[PDB]
Amino acid sequence: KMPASRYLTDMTLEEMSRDWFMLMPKQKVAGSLCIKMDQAIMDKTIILKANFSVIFDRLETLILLRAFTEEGAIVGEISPLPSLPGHTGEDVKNAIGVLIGGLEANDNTVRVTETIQRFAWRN
Amino acid sequence: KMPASRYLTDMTLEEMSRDWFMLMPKQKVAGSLCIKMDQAIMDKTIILKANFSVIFDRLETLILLRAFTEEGAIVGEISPLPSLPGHTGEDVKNAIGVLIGGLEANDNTVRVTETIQRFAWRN
Repeated sequence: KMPASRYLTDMTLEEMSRDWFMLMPKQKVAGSLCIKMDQAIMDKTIILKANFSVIFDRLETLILLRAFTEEGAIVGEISPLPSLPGHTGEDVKNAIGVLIGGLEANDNTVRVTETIQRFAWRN
Repeated sequence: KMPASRYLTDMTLEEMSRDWFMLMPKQKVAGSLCIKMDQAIMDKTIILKANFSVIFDRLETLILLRAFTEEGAIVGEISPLPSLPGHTGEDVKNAIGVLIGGLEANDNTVRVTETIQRFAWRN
């Protein structure tokens, strides 16, 4: 059987659609997720925001995660690769780890939105 | 004081961002909303989908509403005009009325998503 998914996001349409580039690229393909990070970004305050699929008041699938600075610049991204099989809850948690890890290594203050917290807390 | 807004949507990123055209335009500026409808669309099954801002598990502001056919074609839209002052709950309800009205006049079966239902029920 099949219910019919809705989407809950921390980001506005523009924040999600917006094209961005990295001065010093770094990409990892952990799980079935693509993790992008600009290694030229240092000593900034980053906020991890996300878009999740939601079935019965519960977050199910990660559609898109993006790292923003206080000024509003995209510095990182976690997104699923359509070609590969569906990502797991652990894959999402590990990806966020890799992104937070990498960003903090360049002396950045990384905080996450309650939506990512709730997702991670419940898997 | 002001709390941080999140967004709940029935539509996918593509469905929201997608550009669409009307062979027979009909546009109205009711409230602080722009109401678009293709009067060339007849004898089809329309489904009204939406994007609302959500604060404390309660829908607050309409971000975007779009009318889709069973095949997935955009036949109508309700969207706020940023230049004008914030739209009211009644403005949204009246707009949906105008859209459903106009679409049914061209012998169409118009059904709405539960998100629009909940919004309208509570204003």
